[PDB]
Parts: sequence; C-alpha cells; structure tokens
Amino acid sequence: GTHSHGLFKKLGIPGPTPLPFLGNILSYHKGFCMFDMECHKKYGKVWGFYDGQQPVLAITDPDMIKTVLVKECYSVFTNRRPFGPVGFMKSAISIAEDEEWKRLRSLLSPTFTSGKLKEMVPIIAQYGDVLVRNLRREAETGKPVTLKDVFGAYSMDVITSTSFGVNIDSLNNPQDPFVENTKKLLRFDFLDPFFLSITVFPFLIPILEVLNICVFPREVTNFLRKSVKRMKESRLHRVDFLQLMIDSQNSSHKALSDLELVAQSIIFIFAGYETTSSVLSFIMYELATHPDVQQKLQEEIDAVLPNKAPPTYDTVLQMEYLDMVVNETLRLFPIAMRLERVCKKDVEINGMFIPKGVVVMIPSYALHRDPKYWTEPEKFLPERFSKKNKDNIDPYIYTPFGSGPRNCIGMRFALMNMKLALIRVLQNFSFKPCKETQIPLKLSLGGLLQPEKPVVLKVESR
Amino acid sequence: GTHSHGLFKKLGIPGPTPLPFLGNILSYHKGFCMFDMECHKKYGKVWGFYDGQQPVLAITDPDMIKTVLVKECYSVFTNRRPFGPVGFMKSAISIAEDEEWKRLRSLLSPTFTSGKLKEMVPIIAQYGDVLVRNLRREAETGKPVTLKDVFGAYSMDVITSTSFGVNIDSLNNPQDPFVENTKKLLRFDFLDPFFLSITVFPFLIPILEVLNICVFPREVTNFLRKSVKRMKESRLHRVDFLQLMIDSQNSSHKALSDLELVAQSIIFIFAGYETTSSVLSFIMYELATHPDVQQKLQEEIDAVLPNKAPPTYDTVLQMEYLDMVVNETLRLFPIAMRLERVCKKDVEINGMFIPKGVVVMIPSYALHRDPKYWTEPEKFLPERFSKKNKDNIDPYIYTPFGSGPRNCIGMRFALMNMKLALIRVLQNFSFKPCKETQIPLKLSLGGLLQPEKPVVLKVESR
Ligand code: HEM
Ligand code: HEM
Ligand SMILES: CCCCCc1cc(O)c2c(c1)OC(C)(C)[C@@H]1CCC(C)=C[C@@H]21
Ligand SMILES: CCCCCc1cc(O)c2c(c1)OC(C)(C)[C@@H]1CCC(C)=C[C@@H]21
Repeated sequence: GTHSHGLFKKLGIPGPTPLPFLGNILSYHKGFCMFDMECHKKYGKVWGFYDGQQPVLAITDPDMIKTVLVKECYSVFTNRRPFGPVGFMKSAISIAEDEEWKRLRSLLSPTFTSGKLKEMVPIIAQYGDVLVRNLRREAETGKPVTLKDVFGAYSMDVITSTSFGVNIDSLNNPQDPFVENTKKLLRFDFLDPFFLSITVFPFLIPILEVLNICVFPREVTNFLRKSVKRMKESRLHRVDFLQLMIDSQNSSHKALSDLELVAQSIIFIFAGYETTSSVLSFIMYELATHPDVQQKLQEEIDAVLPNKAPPTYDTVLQMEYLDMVVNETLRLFPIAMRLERVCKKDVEINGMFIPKGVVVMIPSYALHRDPKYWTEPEKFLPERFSKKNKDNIDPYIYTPFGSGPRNCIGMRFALMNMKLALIRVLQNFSFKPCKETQIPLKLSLGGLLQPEKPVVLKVESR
Repeated sequence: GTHSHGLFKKLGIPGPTPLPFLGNILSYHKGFCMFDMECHKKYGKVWGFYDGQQPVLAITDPDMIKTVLVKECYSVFTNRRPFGPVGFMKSAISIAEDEEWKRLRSLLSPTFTSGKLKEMVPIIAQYGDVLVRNLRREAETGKPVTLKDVFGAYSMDVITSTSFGVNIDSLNNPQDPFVENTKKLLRFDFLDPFFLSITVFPFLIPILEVLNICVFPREVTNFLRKSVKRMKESRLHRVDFLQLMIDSQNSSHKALSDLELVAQSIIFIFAGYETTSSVLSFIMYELATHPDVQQKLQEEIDAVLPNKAPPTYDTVLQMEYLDMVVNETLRLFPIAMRLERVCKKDVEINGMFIPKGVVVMIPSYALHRDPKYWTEPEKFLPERFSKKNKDNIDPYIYTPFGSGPRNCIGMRFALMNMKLALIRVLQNFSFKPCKETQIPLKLSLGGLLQPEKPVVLKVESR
C-alpha cells in the first residue's frame, strides 16, 4: 500500500518515513502544530510527508511562498485539498475550484469592500452593547466567566444580523430555532475519528456523496435553505450580506443563483463563527496574563473615545496599539494553522520541481513561532507590530489570513468585528486571571487551534 | 437517487425518462447501437440520457460535431469518459487527460507518419504469407473456416512483430508464453456485468484503484513490463514501434519514461488486436455475400499486381476499389460505435448551452445508417465511396476513426494493415458462404460491435 510513498525520496526531499496506507498520520497524535514545528526543526526549509497516500510538500521559503500563493496562484495553485462529502456546498466559494471559484470570488468581492464594511459597523456595534450587558450580569455577581460562551454568543450575534438581519440575543435566547441550527456550524476537527478515516480512505468520499451524507449536517442546511427562501420572499433597504448578494444577482459572470447564494451565507457562518470566537478568547487570555498590555490598551481606547464614547469605523482604524495586540495574538495563534494549495500541473518554482497532484502546504503556526524570524517567539510582545518594527515583518512569513487571490475574503470584517468587541468590552471591564485559569495556556492536541481547557477569567467593572 | 436527473429537462433537451440510480441503462438490453438509432428516431438532432447519474448529451449536427471534435477540442472537449480502475495504464495516451495527453500525443505522432509506415510494410507483408499458408491448409481440406481465429492470429502476428519484433506464427504456435499474455488483451464489453456495475457505482472506481485491481489483468501487464524491460536491455536497426519509442526518449516535452513507454505498447495492442480482427471478418462476410464485389476487387488486385505480385506500399494506395470496399464496410460497422468527449467547462456551442461534466456523445453507428445522409443505409454499396461520390460525404457524419486532434492515431497503419491482408488473401482464395453462415448477419446485443455468431465461410483456392 505504498503506490506513491517513494515520491519525495525520488525527488530527494527530506521527511519522515511513511507507514503503508497510513502515511505519516500517526505523527498527528500531538496535533498539526507540533508536527510542523518538529519537521521544520529536523529537515529545514522544505520537507514532505504523506496524509495516507496523498503527498504533502511543506515549504518555508518566503520567495517560494509568494510564488505559490500569489504569482502562480491562478495558473497552478488555484485550489485547496478536497476534504470530504460536501453535497451542494460544492457551490461555496471556499470549496469551489478553478473558474467556478474565480467567478464566485468576483461576485462576492464588492460585498467585502471597506465602504460596505463601514455601513455594517452600526449593526456590529449594537451587539457590543448586548455583549457588555451580558458581561455586566456576570461581573457584579463575582462568578468567573467562560469566554467561549459569552464570546461565542457575540460572534453569533454579529453573524445573524449581518448575514440575514435576524436580531437575537443568542445568550438570553440560546434556544430560538434559528440559533439552534446556526450554532451547529463549528469548525472542523480534522483529527477526529471521521476526517482521519477520510485521510486513510479518500476513496470513500464519492461513496458518502451518493448517500447524500454531508460534512454539513443536512438538517441545518435544509433549515437555512428554506429560511433564506422565506427571507427573500419577504424582502420582495439594509446593509446585510444577504441583501448585497440579492443585489448582486439583480444585475461578465453569471449572476449568483438561489442555491449558490444560500451556500455562501452558510460558509460565511462556518468561517466566521468559531474563528472569531476563538481569537477573542486568545486575546483576552493574553490581556489577563499581561495586565500592563491591558492597561495600555484601555488608556489608548479612552484617549480616542473619551467618556466611553461609542466606537466608530474611523476611530477603530485610529487605534494603533489595539491593532498591535490583535496582530501579535494572531501570530501566536493562527487558527488556520496551515495554508494548502493543490498543485494542478507539473511546475518548477524557485529551483524545485513539484509534480501534479502534490499538496503544497505553508505551515503558518510553525513560521509564526520560528526563532529565525521572531525574537523570543513564545512571548507575547505586541511591540513587534509597532509602526517602527512592522516594516521588518515579511508578509509571507506572517499569514494569519493567508495571502494572494485566495486569502481570507472576510479579513477586514473579521478584524473590525473583533476590535469593536474589545473596545466596548475594555471600556467597561478589566480582566484578571482566576485560580482555575490555566497558566501557562496549553493548546488542544486535536485538529483545531484552541485552548486545552476553556479560558475562564475574572471580570471586574471599571 | 436523482441528484442530476433533472438536468436535460431544465435545459429543455428531449430524451428518455431515467430511473433512479440506474438512469437509462435498462435501455441497453439491445445494445448501444439499437439505443442510439431509436433515440435519434424519436427525439431528432439532439437528445440526452443518463448512464446512472452521469448525463450524456448526444449530438448529430455536423456543425456541432466539428466544434466538439476539432474547434473546441483543446479548450473544452479534450478527454473521454473515465471508465474504470486503470492503475499505471493512466499513462496510456488514450486514457491520459489534458496536458499529459497533449504531451504523449506529440511524443508518439512522428511514430505514425506515412514515412514510418512505409518502412513497416515488409514486416506486415511477411505475415500475409503466414496468413495465406495457414489458409491454404484449410482450403484444400474443405473445412469451413472461422474467420476470427485465422484473422485473430494475423492481427496478433502483425502486432508482435511491429510492436516488439517478436516473430511468432501465433496460429501454429498459439501457445508460446508471449502469445498467451497478448491474446488476453481483447476490447472491453461495457455491457458485461462489470462495467454496468461501474456505471451504477462509479464511486467504486477509486476503491478498486487502492486494491491494485485493474481492468487490464495485472499478470499480463506484469509479464509485458518485464518483457519490454528485457527487450530494451538486449537492444543495448529496425522499424518497430518499440524502437521508434526508444529513439524518442533518446532526445519541448519530457522524454517518454520507461513505464510510459510500456503503457503505450500495451494500449496499441488493446486498440489494434480485436479491432483489426473484427473489421477483417466484417469485410470477408460482405465479400462472400456479394460475390460480384469480391470478383471486381480480385480483378483490380491482379490488374495492379500481375501474377500474384507482392503488394507494396505504393500499389496499395493505387487500389481505389479496395479502399471503397474497406470504407463502405467501416460505414456499416463502425466498431467504436460512439465518440465521447467530457465537457470540462460551461460552454455554449452553435446556440446550445452545455454544462461542465456532461459527456458529449457522437453516435457513429446511428449516423452511418442515417437515411437522411445515406441512400438505402442497410445495403452494402461500395460505390458510395467512389471518387465521384466521395465528395458528397460529410467527414463529420462518417467518422469510423473519429475526427480532430483526438482521432485514431493508428488510422493509416490500421488501414494499410487490413488492406495488405485482403490483397494477399484475395490473390489466393475466393470466399463463398456456407449453410452454417448466418445470412443476414445479426449483431451482438452486447457492448461490442461484432457478429452474433462467428463468421464461418468456405475458402477455395484459385
Ligand atoms: C479571526 C477571524 C478569521 C481568520 C483568522 C480567518 C482566516 C482565514 C484563512 C487563513 C483563510 C485561508 C487563506 C488562504 O488559504 O490563503 C481564510 C479563508 C476564507 N475566509 Fe477567513 N478567517 C477569519 C474570519 C472570516 C470571516 C469573518 C469571514 C466572513 C465571510 C471569512 C471568510 C473566508 C472565506 C470565504 C475564505 C475562503 C476564500 C476563498 O477560498 O476564496 N473568514 N480565512
Ligand atoms: C480497424 C481498426 C481501427 C479502428 C476502426 C479504430 C478506431 C478508433 C476510434 C473511433 C478512435 C477514437 C477516435 C475519437 O475518439 O475521435 C480510436 C482511437 C485510438 N486508436 Fe484506433 N482504431 C483502429 C485501429 C488502431 C490501431 C491499429 C492503433 C495502433 C496504435 C490504434 C490506436 C489508437 C489510439 C492510441 C487511439 C486514442 C488516441 C488518443 O486518445 O489520442 N487504433 N481508434
Ligand atoms: C483535508 C483537507 C483540509 C482542507 C479543508 C479546510 C481547511 C481550512 O483550514 C479551512 C477550510 C477548509 O475552509 C475555510 C472556510 C477556507 C476555512 C476558513 C477559516 C479557517 C481558520 C480555516 C479554513
Ligand atoms: C465508460 C466510458 C467508455 C470509454 C472507454 C473507451 C471507449 C472506446 O470506444 C475506446 C477506448 C476506451 O479506448 C481506445 C483505445 C481509445 C479504443 C480505440 C479503439 C476503439 C474501437 C475503441 C476505443
């Protein structure tokens, strides 16, 4: 069962020896992050391994990364790895391939412009107030707070109102039928018993397709397909993603059909719910364990927003230290962990031959903690992103949102969404560690970049 | 189980109603040929059906056929339908796809030039003598001859000597180890219990790949892989396909590797063994049931080749009535039956939208027996291809070797190979029907264009 396990030895590329059928997946017992760091340590700039029979070439050269992600993106490295039975979510932009992706990425790009985002801040700002009033209930009761719930409700509060206009206090209505379905849209643990079996038996993916089995629960999508169906029939002015997409199909490319439009609204929740929630928990953990950084940030917030002034789009871009705190956290915790591109031709880039079918991988977690580009990479030093030192940062080493034409389309939204939370939250509360707080934080050995234990902290009102 | 069975009704294309999972394959109980004729009768110029879940759009417009096979061949309709677990025969030119095919088709095109073919006639001519001496043994014994064996041995006699230089009287040595393996390379009956299950369960193809199961018997290819391995080690001048390919890798494209070179030699046998043998049986059946055509051909042969003169390359191209007999037979019996191309993009050709993934099919058998282009299409009238009437023949209606960049690469060889047999055979023997001869001939209801019963005829010596 080693039809292709001799490839990296033929090309003369170092890497760990694979087992038959399994490849190197037994080395995932400590997570993707630990595996990438160690391979980078042993083998250096380029190494290869096997996800079962699938060869994966890892690369850490900034020139090589720019070629893969930007230069030869359209011509060679256009798609990501197929990951399992997807059904009608083939129409989602992150899942679509080749010209279908290029068309979708164009039909949805004006939806994520800064000008469209500025019109969305009054909707995002409203649920910072909901976020604060939910926090104040737990602050004057003295109970340590579990961030992933109060923040998980916030990330859901923003999605429902900016992606459909549904206004729900999901923390005090954690039980409305619309919240039940959308909360079942968590990010995928590719080290769970399922996707590991997908890696060993990729020939089983076409099987699950003909059985209508999907990695997106059919009930959730069936609920949202008819829910959007009823929303579009009711609207027959506002700044919500669904509206901008409805306006898109109301015209070079074919207009977004009805099923394609629903599939995008679903992938926006999938890419934004647990991601936004997890980064906001990582940031508050660092603000708690470094009170000096939390105070300096609170001083800057009140300096731009006197007397707890409500944050605007412009006053958010005005806060440089807040952007430093966010950027430094995303360096330590790049929740995607990896970037992947499927090589679709036989190409030679930067003096290295890469054959068709090989998955090229950029280990983001490993590069963000590389001592050869970062001084004391484990420490939380927001000054790395000061306007003085941000020039010395290579944009292909620090890729928390990826790079190139296939980078995070919701990057501006995700950063504004997180910053509006921190501003309103730090305007009202200080965050101090608890005896039950895991210090130092340990990561999950699974397939998602998340804390081993949920981050619990103390919340005091200023 | 009808995820895509609504496609042709959405596009408004007529066709037979499909059953869940099965599609229209139950209509194959009378063969592909009967199914194409009837659909052409009911629905007209364009219709659609389903091979399970796979939509197949049939087209019969000459302008549309030229677009599919020539104009938009490289850009859209480059590949044929995937057909089952293929293994290392992915490297065969007929199986390869996209740029890999374009590269192989270039590395092998100078191998099939007329100039290379002229140097192969002395090898092909030698086994016409072997073919005659095998026929003479059965002619003066009065036994009716089964053509598919005496001709099957001839088509194998030509392949072994022109593809490897192996000189075997496969009719009197039907038992050498080299003949045993190569005779297991028959054309595929896509209506047998296997490939019908492949059509219903295409998700099972990736399964059979990981089990090393291949539609080419592993023992045969393993025998030939090491046999060619020993042939190339022994050669370390002649006009054999293996030599021309060995010369190709002895240099814009990468040279043919060792496994690719073996895979081509195998696909040449697969495409040439039963095909050449079956056409030669169809021709002799028509020469037997139309003695007037057989006499006129024998008169032309002796007029170009006096006193049973051995046929040269030039004297073969000199015989126009022989070319008429061959062409008229290939019209009645286009052994490929169909041409197929997978639509790889969303394209609109000649005012008709065709979506990505649909297999476009050209029903050759049906078009060759279309009364709207042929007068009395069932009758064997070689005068249709007379130099006077051959101008009125549309090259996209009569496609026995296909058309466009992906047509039969061995067309010139196959025609010369068959004609050299008929010349030498008609120089020595006349062929008269037997009481056991099936008159009129009935075709096999299976998935191969072949007689229902083997053609048995009487052979008398002139
Ligand atoms: C903390 C928040 C987020 C982080 C860290 C993040 C990170 C990423 C990364 C690393 C990628 C892959 C880039 C690449 O492959 O080069 C990506 C893709 C993507 N993200 Fe985000 N993301 C976040 C939030 C969001 C949000 C709020 C949206 C809202 C729509 C979103 C939508 C997408 C989409 C659609 C893609 C795929 C784009 C394509 O394939 O063309 N993400 N994200
Ligand atoms: C009576 C003899 C033969 C007939 C009727 C025949 C017919 C055909 C047809 C209809 C096609 C497909 C064309 C298309 O898809 O448009 C084809 C393809 C092909 N044939 Fe033949 N063939 C014959 C003999 C041979 C021989 C002797 C060879 C020797 C090498 C050969 C090699 C091939 C190859 C390699 C292809 C695929 C080419 C490609 O995919 O680029 N065939 N043949
Ligand atoms: C087995 C092959 C794995 C590839 C599957 C895969 C991996 C992956 O990291 C992502 C996928 C999909 O979908 C999108 C929506 C792009 C996500 C956006 C946000 C982040 C943090 C993760 C992205
Ligand atoms: C289920 C999809 C069916 C496609 C498989 C398929 C169909 C087909 O008609 C042929 C295939 C392969 O291979 C080659 C070598 C091109 C053959 C050449 C000679 C003739 C008569 C048949 C050709």
